[PDB]
Amino acid sequence: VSVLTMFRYAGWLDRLYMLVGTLAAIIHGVALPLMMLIFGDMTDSFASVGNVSKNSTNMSEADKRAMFAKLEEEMTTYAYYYTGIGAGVLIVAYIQVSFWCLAAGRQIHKIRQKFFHAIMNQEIGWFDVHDVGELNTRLTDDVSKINEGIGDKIGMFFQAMATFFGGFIIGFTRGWKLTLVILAISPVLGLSAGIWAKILSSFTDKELHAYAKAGAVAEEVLAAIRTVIAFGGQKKELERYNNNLEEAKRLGIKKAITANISMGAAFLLIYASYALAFWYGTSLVISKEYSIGQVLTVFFSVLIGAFSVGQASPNIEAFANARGAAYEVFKIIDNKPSIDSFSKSGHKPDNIQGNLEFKNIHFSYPSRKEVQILKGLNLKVKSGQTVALVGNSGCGKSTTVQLMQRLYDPLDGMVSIDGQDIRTINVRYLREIIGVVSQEPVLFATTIAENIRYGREDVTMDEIEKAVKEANAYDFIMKLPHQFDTLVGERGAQLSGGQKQRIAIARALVRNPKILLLDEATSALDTESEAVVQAALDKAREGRTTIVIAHRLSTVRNADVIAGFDGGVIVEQGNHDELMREKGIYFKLVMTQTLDEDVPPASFWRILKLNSTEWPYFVVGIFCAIINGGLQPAFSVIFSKVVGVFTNGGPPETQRQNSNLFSLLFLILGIISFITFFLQGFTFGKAGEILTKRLRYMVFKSMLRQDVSWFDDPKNTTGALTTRLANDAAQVKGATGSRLAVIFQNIANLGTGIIISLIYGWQLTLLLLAIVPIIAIAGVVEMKMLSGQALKDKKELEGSGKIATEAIENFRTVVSLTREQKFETMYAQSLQIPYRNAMKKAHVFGITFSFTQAMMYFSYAACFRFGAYLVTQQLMTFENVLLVFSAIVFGAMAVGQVSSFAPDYAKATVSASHIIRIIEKTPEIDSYSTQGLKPNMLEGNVQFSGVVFNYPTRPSIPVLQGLSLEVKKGQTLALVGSSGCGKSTVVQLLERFYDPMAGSVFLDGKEIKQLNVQWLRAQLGIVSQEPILFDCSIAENIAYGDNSRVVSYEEIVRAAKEANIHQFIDSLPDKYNTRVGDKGTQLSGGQKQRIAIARALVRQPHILLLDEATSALDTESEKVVQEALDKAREGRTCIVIAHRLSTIQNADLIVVIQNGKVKEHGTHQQLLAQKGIYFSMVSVQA
Repeated sequence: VSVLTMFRYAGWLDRLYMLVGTLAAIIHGVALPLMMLIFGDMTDSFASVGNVSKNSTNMSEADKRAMFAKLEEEMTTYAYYYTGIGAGVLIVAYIQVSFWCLAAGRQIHKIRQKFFHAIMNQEIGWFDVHDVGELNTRLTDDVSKINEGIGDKIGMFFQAMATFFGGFIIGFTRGWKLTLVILAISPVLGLSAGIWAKILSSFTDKELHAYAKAGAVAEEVLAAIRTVIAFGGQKKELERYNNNLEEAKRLGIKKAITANISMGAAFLLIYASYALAFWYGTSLVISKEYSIGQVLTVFFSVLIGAFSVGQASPNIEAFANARGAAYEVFKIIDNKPSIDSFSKSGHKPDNIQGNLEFKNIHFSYPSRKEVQILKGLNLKVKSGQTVALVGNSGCGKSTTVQLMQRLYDPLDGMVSIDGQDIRTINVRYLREIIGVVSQEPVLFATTIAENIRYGREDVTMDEIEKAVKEANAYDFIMKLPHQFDTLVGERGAQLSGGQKQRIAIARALVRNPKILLLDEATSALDTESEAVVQAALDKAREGRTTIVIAHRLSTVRNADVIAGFDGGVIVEQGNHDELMREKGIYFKLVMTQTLDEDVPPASFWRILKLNSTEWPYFVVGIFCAIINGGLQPAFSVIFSKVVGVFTNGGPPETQRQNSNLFSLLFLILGIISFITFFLQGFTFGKAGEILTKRLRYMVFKSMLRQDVSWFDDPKNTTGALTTRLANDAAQVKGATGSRLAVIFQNIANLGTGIIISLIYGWQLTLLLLAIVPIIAIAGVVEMKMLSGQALKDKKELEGSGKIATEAIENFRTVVSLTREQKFETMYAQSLQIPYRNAMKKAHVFGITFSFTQAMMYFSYAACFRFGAYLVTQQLMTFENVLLVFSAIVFGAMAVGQVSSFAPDYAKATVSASHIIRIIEKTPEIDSYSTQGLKPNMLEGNVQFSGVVFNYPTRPSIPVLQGLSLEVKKGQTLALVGSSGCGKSTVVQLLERFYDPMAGSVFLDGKEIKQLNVQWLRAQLGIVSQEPILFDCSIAENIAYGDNSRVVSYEEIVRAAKEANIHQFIDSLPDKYNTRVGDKGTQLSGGQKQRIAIARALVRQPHILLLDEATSALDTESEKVVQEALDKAREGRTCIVIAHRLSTIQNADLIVVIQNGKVKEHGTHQQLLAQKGIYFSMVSVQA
C-alpha cells in the first residue's frame, strides 16, 4: 500500500521496462554460477585426461591422441562458453543499469514537479508550522535518496538473489551434504566477528575513559593557562600529563593485542573451515568416487553465492531506508490538503468593486493555545475612503489586514468584500483585487523590469514607466545604470531601503487593485525617505479603497476615519478631531508619542623523518609482515598443487599427495599466520602506542612553554587545542599503521607473485597482465566518470534548487499569487536540463557497467583459451593455470588494502602537518639567565616611565599611552580608572605578560625588560576577581610550589590563619585534606578568595597585586576579606585596582588613570581637595 506502490507509482511504460530490467537482473545473477558450472565441466574432462596422463609409463602417442582430442573438444566447448555468457552478461548488464536511470529519471522528475507544486499549494500552512527551510532542506535531500532506492540497487538486488537462490538450487541438486558443512561454518564465522564487536566497543570506552583524564588535565590547564603561568606550575602539569598518557597507552596496546588475536583467529576459522570443506570434499572422491571436484569447487561458489546475500543487504537497506522516509513525508510531500485556498474555480465577481466589511470576527493565530489576538470585531469602511487602525502591544491591527487577504479563515464571524462573503469568491481573483504593501519590502533576484513583471505577467515598459513615474520611483532608477534591466545582486540588499519599498508600491500599482493594504509601510525607515515614499502612497491612495495600519501618526492625520485597538481589542472609531474630543485611547498614544581547523601547508615526507627519529627500533615487526606477506601466496600455491596433481595425476598415490598437502595448507597458514599476525600486532601496535605519548608530550610542553598571543589573545579556543591533541596523534597513529600494511601486501604480491609469475611460459604472464591492469584502469576510469557525473549533476540542480530555495523562503509570493505557477514554470525549464542529463547518463552508466563485466568474460576467456589451445597444443600442464588464479587474488588484496589505507594516509598527512608546525613553536621564555637575583633586590619600589601598551590586536586603539607611576616599598598604591582596562593591564604588564610597545618599567631600578622572567614571577601577590581553584586538596591548593617549595603544613597553617579561611579549616571532615568537590561546587566565592589570598601570602611576596578582589562579594564576606587584604598588605608593597572606593580610603597613594594617561595623583584628602574624575567617582558612589 502506502509503503510500496506510490514509491514506484505511475510510469505506465516505465513499469513495463521496470519489470524487463528486473527480468534481465535475474538472468545476470543466474549467469555467474552457470559460468562456474562450466568451470566444473571443463575440470571434469581435463581431470579424466590427467588420470590417464600420469597413468602411462608405457604408452606415449596414445596420450597424444585421446587426451588432446578431449582437450580439443573442450576447446570447442571453451569457445561457445565465454562468448555465450559474455555476450549475455554484456547485453543484460546494459539493460539492468537502464533500470537505475530510465526508470528513476521519469519518476523523480515526476516527483519533483508535484512536490515543488504541492509546496506552494499548501499556502498558509507553511507559515503556520514546521521549519520552512530546514524542512525543505531535508526533503529535497530525501528525494535525492529515492534515486538510490528505485535504481539498479534493486536490479543488483534481484541479481544477488539469483546468485543466491539460483546458486543454492544447483548445489542441493548435485548434493545435499556439503551444504550442511558450509551452513555449519556460517555461525562460526559470525561468532568470530562477534568477538570483534565485543572487543572494539569495550576497549574503545576504556581508552576514552583513559584519555578523558589526559583530556581533563589539558582541559583545565589550557583554560587556566594564565593562572599556571604566573605561578610557574608548568612542570607539575608537565609530569601529570605524562602519567595519564602512561595509562592511556597501556589500554591502547592491550586493545591491539586482543584485536590481532581476533583477526588472526578470524582468518583461522575461515581457512580451517575452508580446509575442512576439502578434506570431507576429497574423501568422497578417492575412496568413494562421486564428485570429480566439480561441485567441490562449485560449492565454494555457493560461498560466492552466499557473499552475494551480503551484497544484497545494502540494496534492500538502500531501498527500505529510502521507502520509509519518503512515504511517511510523502503524505505531506504530495497531494493538496489545502482546503483554505486551493487554486481553482470558486466565484468570479465581475462587479469590479466592493465596500470592505468586517462583521463580528473572532480569530486566533494558529499557534493553538495562544490566546485570541482578536476577540470580536466590528469595522465597516465605506468605498473610496481611507480607514486608519492603531495599536500599542503589537499586532491585532495587522491581523485585520491578514484576514482580509483570506490568509486565515476566521474562527467565528465573517469578512465581507463588497456585500458578499470572501469565502465564496475565487482566491486567485481576490489576491488580484488586493494590493499589499508590507513594512519590510522584498525584491526577487531579477531585473527591476522583472520585479514589476512579477506583479503582472503581461505588461509593457510603458506601464512600468508610468508606474514608477506615478510612484516617483523614476528618479533613482534612471541615474542608476542598466536602467530597468538592472539586476538586484546578492539577494535584496544592494540599494537604499526607501527605494525598495517605493518599487514594491509601483509593483502593486501595476496590479491596479481596487483594494490597497498598507501595513506599517512607513515604519522602520529613515525620516527623509519616509516622506518621499509616503507621497507615492498618497498618490496611490484616494483613487482606491484602502486600509492602512502604521505607528506613524503623521500619515494618520489626513485619514477619513481612525480606529483604536492596542492589542486587537476594538474600542473607538471616527475622525481625528472627534477622537481628540473623547480624549480616549487614540489621544493617549498621540501625546505619548508627541569551529574548524587545518591550514593548507603539508608535510612532504618529513613525517617518516620525524617518526623514525622518535621510533628507536622495530625491524622485527615489518620483517614479520614480509614473511607474512610471502606466506599469503603459499596458500594460493598449496591449493593450486592440490587440485593440480588431482587434475593431472593418476589414481595411484592420490591419497598421499592430497593428505600431505592438506596438512600443509593448515600448518603453513593456521600455525604460522596467527603467529606472525599476532607477532607484528604486538610490534606495530606498541609502535603507534609510544608515538601517541611522545607526540602529545612534546606538543603540550611545546604549547605550555609558549604563550605570547597563542594564549593571551588567540583566535583559537580550548576545544580547538584539545582537538589538536586528539586527532593529530590519532591520525599519525594511522599513518604508521598503513606503512606496515602496504609493505606487507607489497611482498605478498610484487615479491612472491613475481617469483610465481617467473615460472610461467612468459606469454601467459603477458596475457594475464594484458588483462588485470586494463580491467583495473577500466575500473578506475569508471570511478572518475561516476563522480564526474555526480558533480555535474549537483551543479545543475543547484541553480534550480537555489531559485527553488529562493521561493519557499519568500512566503510573500502567495499574496500576489501571480507567481504560483510562474515559479513552477521556471522550475520546469530548470528541471528540464537534468532530465535530459538523466537520459544522458542512462547510456553512460549503461555502457560502463556493461564494459566492466565485458572484461569479466574476456578475462575468463583468455585465461582458459590460452590455457587451452596453444598450451593444450604442446605441453599442456597442470601448473601456471591455477597460478593465474593465484596472481588474481594478489591483485585483489593489492587494490583492496592499498586503496583502503590511502585516505588514512591523507588525513594523517594533514594532521601530522599541523602537529609539526605547532611543535616547532617559538619557545621564547623558558629559563635562560638574564640576571643573578641579587640579595639587595627584595625592596619593591615599582617604576613606570613613558609606558605605552596594546594587547595583540593591532588597530585596537591602545589603552596605555604615556603612562608613568611610582610606588615606595611597604605601602599601598591605590588605583582607579573608568572601566575595563588600564586597570587590569597594569597588573598584567607587571607579570610581563606582554612587553610594552615603548617605554620601560623598573622594580629595584633594574630593567624588567632585561630582568629574568621566572624570578620576576617568583614574587607576586596576584589575586583575580574570580579566583580559579585547581581541583585538588585545598592544602595542595593553598600552597602552589613556586620552585622548590614543598607542601608545608605549618606554613599553610599560617596561610589559613592570615586569610581567615581557618574557620572552614577548623571544622568539617578531613580538614585541610578536603577536596574541592568537583571544581569547588561546595564553596562560595568568599571561601575561594580567602584561599587565593592564602596562595599569595604563602609565597611571601614583596609585591602584592589585587585585581578587583572584592568586586564580586557581599555583606560580611566583603569585610572579612578586606580585613585579610589590609593585613595581607602593609607588610609589603601592594596594588589594589578594586572598584570599591569605600575601602580604598586607607591607602598611601591613590592614582586616577585616564585611558593610558595618569591625570591626578596623591593621598585621599589631597585628591579630595581637588576635583575631576576622582571626586566624581566618590560623588557617584554616594
